[PDB]
Amino acid sequence: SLNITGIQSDWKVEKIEFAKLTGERARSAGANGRIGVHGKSCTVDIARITIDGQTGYGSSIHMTPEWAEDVIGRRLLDLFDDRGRLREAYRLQLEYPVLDWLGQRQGKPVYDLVSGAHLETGASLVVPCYDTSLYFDDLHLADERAAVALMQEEAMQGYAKGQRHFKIKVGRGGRHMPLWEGTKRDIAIVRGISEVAGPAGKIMIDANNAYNLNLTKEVLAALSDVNLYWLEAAFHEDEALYEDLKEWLGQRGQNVLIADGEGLASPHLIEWATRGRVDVLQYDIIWPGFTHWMELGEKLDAHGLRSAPHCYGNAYGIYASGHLSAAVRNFEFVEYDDITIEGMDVSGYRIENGEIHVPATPGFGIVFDDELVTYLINRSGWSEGH
Ligand SMILES: [Mg+2]
Repeated sequence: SLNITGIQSDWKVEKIEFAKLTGERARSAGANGRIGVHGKSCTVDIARITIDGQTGYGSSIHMTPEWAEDVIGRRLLDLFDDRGRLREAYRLQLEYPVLDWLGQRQGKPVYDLVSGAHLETGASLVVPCYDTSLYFDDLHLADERAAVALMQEEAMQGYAKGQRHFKIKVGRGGRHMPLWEGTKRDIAIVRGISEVAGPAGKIMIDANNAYNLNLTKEVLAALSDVNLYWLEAAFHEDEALYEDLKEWLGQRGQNVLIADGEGLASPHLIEWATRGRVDVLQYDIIWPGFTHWMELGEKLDAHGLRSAPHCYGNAYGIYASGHLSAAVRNFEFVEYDDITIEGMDVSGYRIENGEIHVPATPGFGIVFDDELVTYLINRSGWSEGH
């Protein structure tokens, strides 16, 4: 985990500032199984923390000025418990700015701070990613073949920018199209993208809970000849239904992993996973967060389970996920959305051959525009301390 031996006890939180950054994704995202068009506009809530005269930047949620006021003057060491873990009370609000800060101060990327590695460092961090942007962008098209063509073109847009693996939204028949037609269209689209991605491209499908078990089996059977890497959120997680699905997949010799964990998850999901009903856990990279994921990842690794942190709606989480991978053995993929946030320079990262290359620069390797953030803090955000 985190090594905090070189943190001096005199280093205190001097200032906390907050602002909302805005940008856009490269291509507008349509509906998914459960809700309507997501659009192009993106935001990231950011805090800038100052400790011992140095700044760190990162995602911050659930923080008010009044909360922050109470943290000004506290010693950085006191934010950690006896184990070198950031205390629960500070995680959502400050883990990212604090981790970035530690990286800036020590001149190390976060991945080196959290790997717990013993062997000499220096090797570049290269992490598998997948293109998560394949929404229901075809709904304005009545013709199934036209729809497949459009979705193939979207996959090819990602492919030209280095993407090799793709997560395809399915569930069109749950809400937005008639049940049977939408399910037929899901299948055709998945086939179409498979053809684009080729033999080494991993394909995932995400129903946003719009299926039931029999719809799921109908789709999986139809896609027998297609290699599917995982099935995500087929329906709200249920141990009995997944036990059934797993047995069914086994009898068929169909190798598809079951992935779940986003949103308001069952409190028993991990238990179900340890019993073999779910293979890949997808708690979000912002909530419950990075520190939580370090601990969770250790537990999942211990059970031979896989980690694939959810990230959507927050560009910052992409880069966080990349660093988290160094602390988790069975880390699957960074969930990638192509986003440009104003004031948030992520050019140190690049995508090539289905992997994100994480830079070895300090902290999270993201360079914020200090002056723009200051403007946003003052206009619409807030500041505590000095
Ligand atoms: Mg779920």
